[PDB]
Amino acid sequence: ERPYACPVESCDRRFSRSDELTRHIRIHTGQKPFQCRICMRNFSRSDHLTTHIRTHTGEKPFACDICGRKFARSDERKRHTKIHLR
DNA sequence: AGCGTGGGCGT
DNA sequence: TACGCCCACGC
Ligand SMILES: [K+]
Ligand SMILES: [Zn+2]
Ligand SMILES: [Zn+2]
Ligand SMILES: [Zn+2]
Repeated sequence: ERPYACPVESCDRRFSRSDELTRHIRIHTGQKPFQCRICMRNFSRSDHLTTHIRTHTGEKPFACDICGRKFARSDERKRHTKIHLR
């Protein structure tokens, strides 16, 4: 089911999509292709660079349906919304 | 809370 | 392959 395997001796993880294996390899090579223009920190993934930049800009696109409180990431809002339960 | 970052996936 | 979502986990 998951043909693409990690060729690293220490690792044993396997994947179903080659591009996921290609991504995974960066853990071992330590490559971080995506750099924040603001603080020069490097990141392994472009999507994580995007949410990181919001720490600098204060951009918060995700608002709680119940109280309107805003968050930088969707999963932050998700974690928050549940507090309005009983 | 604030956020790094891998997992799985659709496109 | 890249891009960028949700999703989850970790501190
Ligand atoms: K291996
Ligand atoms: Zn590996
Ligand atoms: Zn930065
Ligand atoms: Zn709320």
